[PDB]
Amino acid sequence: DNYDLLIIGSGAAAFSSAIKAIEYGAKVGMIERGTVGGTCVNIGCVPSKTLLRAGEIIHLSKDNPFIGLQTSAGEVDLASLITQKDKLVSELRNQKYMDLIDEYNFDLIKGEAKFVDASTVEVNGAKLSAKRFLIATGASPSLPQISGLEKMDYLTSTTLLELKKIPKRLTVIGSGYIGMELGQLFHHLGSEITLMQRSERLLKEYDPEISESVEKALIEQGINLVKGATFERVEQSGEIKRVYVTVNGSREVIESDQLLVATGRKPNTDSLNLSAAGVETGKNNEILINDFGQTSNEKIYAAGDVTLGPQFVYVAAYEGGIITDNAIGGLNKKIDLSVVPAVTFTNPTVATVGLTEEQAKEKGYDVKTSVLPLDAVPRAIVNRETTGVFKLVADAETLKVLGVHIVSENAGDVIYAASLAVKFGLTVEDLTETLAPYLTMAEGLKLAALTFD
Amino acid sequence: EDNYDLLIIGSGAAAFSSAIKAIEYGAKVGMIERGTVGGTCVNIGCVPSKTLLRAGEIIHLSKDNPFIGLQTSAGEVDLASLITQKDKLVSELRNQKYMDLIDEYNFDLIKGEAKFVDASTVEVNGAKLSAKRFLIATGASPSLPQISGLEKMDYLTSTTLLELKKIPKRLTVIGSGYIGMELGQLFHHLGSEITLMQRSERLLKEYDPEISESVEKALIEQGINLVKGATFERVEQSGEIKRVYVTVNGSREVIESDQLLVATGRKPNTDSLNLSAAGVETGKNNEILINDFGQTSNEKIYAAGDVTLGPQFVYVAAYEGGIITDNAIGGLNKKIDLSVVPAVTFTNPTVATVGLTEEQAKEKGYDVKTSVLPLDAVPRAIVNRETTGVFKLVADAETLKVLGVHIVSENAGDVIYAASLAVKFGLTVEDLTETLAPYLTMAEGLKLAALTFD
Ligand SMILES: Cc1cc2nc3c(=O)[nH]c(=O)nc-3n(C[C@H](O)[C@H](O)[C@H](O)COP(=O)(O)OP(=O)(O)OC[C@H]3O[C@@H](n4cnc5c(N)ncnc54)[C@H](O)[C@@H]3O)c2cc1C
Ligand SMILES: Cc1cc2nc3c(=O)[nH]c(=O)nc-3n(C[C@H](O)[C@H](O)[C@H](O)COP(=O)(O)OP(=O)(O)OC[C@H]3O[C@@H](n4cnc5c(N)ncnc54)[C@H](O)[C@@H]3O)c2cc1C
Repeated sequence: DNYDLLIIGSGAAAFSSAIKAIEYGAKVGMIERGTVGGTCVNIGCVPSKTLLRAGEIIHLSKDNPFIGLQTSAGEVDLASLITQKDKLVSELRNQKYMDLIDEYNFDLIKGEAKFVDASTVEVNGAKLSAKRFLIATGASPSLPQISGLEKMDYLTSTTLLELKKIPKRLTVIGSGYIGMELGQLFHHLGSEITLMQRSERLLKEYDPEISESVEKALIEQGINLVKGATFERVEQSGEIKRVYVTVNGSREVIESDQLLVATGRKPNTDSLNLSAAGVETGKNNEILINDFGQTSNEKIYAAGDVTLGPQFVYVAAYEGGIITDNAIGGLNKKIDLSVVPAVTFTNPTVATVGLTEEQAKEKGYDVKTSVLPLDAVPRAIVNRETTGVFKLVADAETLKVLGVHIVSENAGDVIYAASLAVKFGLTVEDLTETLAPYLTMAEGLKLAALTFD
Repeated sequence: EDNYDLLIIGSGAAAFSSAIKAIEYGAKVGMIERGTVGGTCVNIGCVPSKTLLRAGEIIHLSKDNPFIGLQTSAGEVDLASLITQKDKLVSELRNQKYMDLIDEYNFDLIKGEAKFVDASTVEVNGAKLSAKRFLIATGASPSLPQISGLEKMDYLTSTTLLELKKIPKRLTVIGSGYIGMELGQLFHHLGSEITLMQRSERLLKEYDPEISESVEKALIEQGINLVKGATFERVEQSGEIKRVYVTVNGSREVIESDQLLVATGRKPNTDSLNLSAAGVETGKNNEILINDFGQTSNEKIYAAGDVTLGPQFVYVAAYEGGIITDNAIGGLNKKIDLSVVPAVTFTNPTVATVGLTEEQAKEKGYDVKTSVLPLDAVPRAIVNRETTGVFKLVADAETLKVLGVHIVSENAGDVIYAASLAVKFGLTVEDLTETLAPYLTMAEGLKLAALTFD
C-alpha cells in the first residue's frame, strides 16, 4: 500500500513514533523482523532487572551485616526464575499489545525489510511505498575479534537470560554495564564470577572516584576482576572448560563453565541496504541523522539504538516522538540529549547525569568538584553498607550544577533530582537551601553540596 | 560583662546546629545538657528505629518474597543481638558527633538540668549563668493519653520499646502518628502479631485519601491488625502477660497483648524550665511560641526544635537552629521558611509527602488539578513484583506548577526529594514530562504521574 509513514522496527522508538504518528491521523505500518516489542521488553531491561531483584533478595538472605538475624539461602532453581521471568515479559508485552487493537490505524507487517529505492522497501518479497520512513531498527549483541570465539559455545546478553542451569563458574568479557549487571546477577545466584576487560578501569567513561568505588564494592562482594588484559585466544573442551589470555605481561588462563560476551552492541543496518536509499552510515556502522533526526534522505528518519546515541529505552522513545513531530506535522523540534541519566543496577547502584569532571573541563567550564564518601550518609550507615560515593561537579563561578555521579543503593532514584538540577540550572546553594529527608540516600546530594569552601 | 554570648539549653539537632552557626560568628557559646549528649535522633529516635527497621526488612524479604525459584528462609530472631548492635551503632555515631566538640573549640558542654530564674539568667546544678542570647532547644518527650488504668501499667514508649530485648508474642500499638507505624511494622517483621489502634478513622488523617487507603491496604495485606475509630475507655494488666482495650463502632471489644506501646504524641519539655520567670510565652499545647524569626516574647531568648511544636523532624530542627542563630547573632532578619518540608514514614511501602495535599491546596485558594497513578503502572514496581502503592500529584490548574507530591512505594523517601525541588522551584507538570526519567526506577512514577492531564 501507499502508507503515510512506514516504520522498520518494533521497539520503544517504533511504538512512540507509531502512536505520535497516528495522533496526526496518518496511515502507518510496523515492519517487524521477529518478536514484537524489541529488546527492552523481551531480551533486555525487564528480564535483567527482575532477575537482578531476585538475586539481590537471595544475596541479602545469605549474607547480611545484622547480627541478630538468622537468615539462610538454599540452592536456587533457576528454571523457575526464568519461567516466571518469561511470564512477566509476556504479560508486559501484552500490556504493550493494546496498541494493535486500539490505535486501529497502523498495520503489522512481519518480515525482514531491506531498502531497494529512495522511497520503497521490500519485505517478504513484496514492495511497499511510503511518504515517510522511520528506521528504528535498534542494535544487537556485538562480538569482539579474538581468536577461538568463532567456533565456541559462548553466551550473549540474550542467551544467558535463557539459561536454566546455574553455572559453577561464569566468565564475563565486557567493559559495559551489561557485563556487570549479569555478572553480579549470577554471583548472587551462587556462582564464582570473573570479569575480564581490556580497559584498565571499571567503567572507563566514568569519573575515577566512581570506578574505584564500584570496583572496591565488586571485589568486596567476591567478584574476581582481570583488568588490562590482552585477549589472544580462547579454547573449549567438552563444554566443561574455557580459556583466557595474558594480562600485565604474564600469560594467564581462566577456566569457566560458561562464557558471556558483553563487548558492545552493533546497529542492525547490514540487512537494510541503506546505500540503495541514500542513507549514510558512520565509522561504527550506525545511521547518521541531523538535529531533527533526518538522514541524508530527506524523507527517511531514524531513532533509537540504530542511531549511535545513548543506548537507552527512554532516549529511544523520546527520539521516536520528536522524530515523528518533525517528519509528520513539520514541527522542527531538535533532539535534546544534553541531560540523559544512566543507571547501572548493580548493588551498589551506579548512576550518572550531566557532565563528568573531565567532560566539564573539556567544555570550558571552571570546574569545582566535591566528593563525599558513602560512610558520611546516615542512611548508608544505618543500613550497615557504606561502600560508595557521591560526586558533585559544579561551576566555581556561577555554582550551577554541571553533573552528578553516585554509587550507592537505589541511586537510580536519586539522580532524577540531579537531572532536575542540571536541566533547570539549579546551584549548589539551591541544594543546600532545600530540606532533605533524614536517613534517605537523596540526603547524600545535600551533604555533597555542603562541601564548598 | 556576661558569662556567654549565647547559651543553649539542649544538645539535640537544633542545639548543635545553633552552636556551629554561632561559633562561625566567633561567639562564646555554651551547651547545657540534662542527660545523654546528642538528643533524641541519635540515641532514642531516628537512627535506632531505622537500623532495626532495616534488619526487619531483611528478615521479612528472606521469609516471604514473590520470586518462586528462590529457596530462602528466616529463623527465630535473637533480639538481644539486634539491640546491642544497635547501641554500638548509636555509640559510634554519637562519637562521630563529638567531632564538633574539638573542631568547634568554642562551645562548652555544661551538664545539668537548667531552669530560668530571671529574664536574662539561668540556674543549672546550683550555679547561675548569664548570657546576651539564649536558645531554648529543649526538644520533646513521649506524651501520654488520657485513658483510665494506663497510669499504673507496664506500658512501653518509643524509647522503651527500642530497649526491649525479648520479642513479644503480641504487641498492641496506640498511636495515630508515624512512630507507631514504624515500630509496629518493625516488630511485625521481627515475628510478632501487631495490632494498631487509633481513633482517627483513616490511617494518617492529615494525608490525602488515596495515600491513607493505599498504605492501609499494604499494612492489612502484610498481616497487621488495625482497629480504627475506637473510643478508648480503659486498659488493664494481669501478671505482666495480659493487656486490654475498649469499644469501637458501638461494640465493646478488647485486645489482649503481651506488650503495649504508646505513640500518642510528644510533649515539649517546658515544665522544668520555669519559663514564666523569663517572660517566655507558652501555647495551649505547652509549647514555646516564637515569631517568624524564632524570637520569643523575650527579646534575647530564642527557641527552635521540637519544643517549638512545628514539623517535628530533625532536619527542621537543624534548619531552625541555624536560622535562629543568624537572627540572634549577626542580626540578619531571616524568616523561618517551612513552606516545603518533606515527611517520610519508613515503613515498607514507604510513605512520603512534600507540599500541599488536595484539600490543603483547595483551602489555600488554588484551582487544583490532581493526577493519581497506581503503583502497578510503574515498571520498577512491576519487576519487583510488589505493586501496592500510589503516586498522587497535586498541581495548579492555572499555572501548572506542582504544589505537592505524595507517594506510597518502596524507598519513596529518595523520590520526594526530587519532588521537593519541583515544589520549591515551581516546576510545572510539563517540565516533569520534558525531563528524561530513568527506566525501571521509582522516580519514573513522577513522570508517569505527570502524564495524566487531559
Ligand atoms: C541486557 C540488556 C539490558 C538493558 N538494560 C537497559 C536499561 O536498564 N535501561 C535502558 O534504558 N536500556 C537498556 N537496554 C537497551 C534498551 O533495550 C534499548 O536502548 C532500547 O530497547 C532501544 O529501542 P529501539 O526501538 O531503538 O531498538 P529495539 O528496542 O532493540 O528494537 C529493534 C527491533 O527492530 C527489529 N529489526 C531489526 N532489524 C530489522 C530489519 N532489517 N527489518 C525489520 N525489523 C528489524 C528487531 O526485530 C527488533 O524487534 C538494555 C539492553 C540489554 C541487551
Ligand atoms: C522513635 C523516633 C523516631 C524518629 N524518627 C525521626 C525521623 O525518621 N526523621 C526525623 O526527622 N525525626 C525523627 N524523630 C524526631 C527527631 O528525633 C526530633 O524531631 C529531633 O531530635 C528534634 O531535635 P531537638 O534538638 O529539637 O530536640 P532533641 O533532639 O530531643 O534534644 C532535646 C535535648 O534537650 C535536653 N534537655 C531537655 N530539658 C532540659 C533542661 N531542662 N535543661 C537542659 N537540657 C535539657 C535533653 O537532654 C535532650 O538531649 C523521631 C523521634 C522518635 C522518638
